[PDB]
Amino acid sequence: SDTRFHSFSFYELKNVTNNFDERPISVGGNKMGEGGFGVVYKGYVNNTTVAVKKLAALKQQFDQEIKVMAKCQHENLVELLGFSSDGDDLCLVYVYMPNGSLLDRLSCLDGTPPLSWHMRCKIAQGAANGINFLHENHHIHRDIKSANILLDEAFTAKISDFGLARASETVMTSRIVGTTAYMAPEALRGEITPKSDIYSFGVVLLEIITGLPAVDEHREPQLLLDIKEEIEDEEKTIEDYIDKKMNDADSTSVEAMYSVASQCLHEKKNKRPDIKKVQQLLQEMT
Ligand SMILES: Cc1cc(-n2ccc(C(=O)Nc3cc4cn(CCC(C)(C)O)nc4cc3C(C)(C)O)n2)ccn1
Repeated sequence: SDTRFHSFSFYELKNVTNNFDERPISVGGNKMGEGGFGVVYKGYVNNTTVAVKKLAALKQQFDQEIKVMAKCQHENLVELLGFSSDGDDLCLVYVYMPNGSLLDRLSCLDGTPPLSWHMRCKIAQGAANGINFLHENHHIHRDIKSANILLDEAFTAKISDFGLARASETVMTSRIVGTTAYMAPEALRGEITPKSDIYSFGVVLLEIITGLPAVDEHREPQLLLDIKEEIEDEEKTIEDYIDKKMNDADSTSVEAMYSVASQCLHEKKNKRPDIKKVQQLLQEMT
């Protein structure tokens, strides 16, 4: 049923994932990808396709995701269905995302067609609506990135992986977490603020425009957020960076998304727009 969280037995989860088959799902196995603290497997429970995150050799990431995802339910957030604690290895069960991650769709992994500019604008809007819900409910995601934006059967953006998420009732931490290529200057120093999630969203918007990953060792610049400087110093234009795997992009809406991305990427946290302004600006763009 869709009305309750289901506690599953480890043996049911080991069975529906073909004994946690680590061969890619594209080869006949069950591995869909891997988060920070586990591997995500495709499963079949109640005739339904599900996603199973096996936190193998943790606990803190199990009880966090259960706590955060019991409070946060929105159409632009990934839905948790249940969990497993009995047998050896902790497991988290989710509603399966038929189109995988934004990262995989932007890189056309496994033969998928490139996302149109139209689809890209709707995904940006959906992802911002999910972030707004989290911020309205005093949650800081701390790992906003294209791998953590999932796509359902209608390409509706769903923020996922709330293992590093933080509450509130500004703050500093000794244990710095996140993805360096997406992290704000203050988040790298240890500050905990929702303004850091806005910075990270700015990198995601650049990935949507360009189709380029946030970091690439064989690229100049290595870090995607550095293209903001090349465009500001008139060495390059946004036009030079627009993903060539699209046929429907128009300069005006691309420049309007770039302006939002540029504002999000301000080095001074207080000069960045809040999520409500990001939503407003992405709505005016279409
Ligand atoms: C880490 C984490 C994940 C999650 N969560 C929750 C749901 C899902 C989910 O369903 N995820 C994926 C589905 C995929 C489908 N496909 C097939 C695509 C096709 C046929 C078009 O090629 N590929 C995929 C890849 C992924 C991955 C694993 C990458 O997100 N993940 C939650 C909490 N934390």
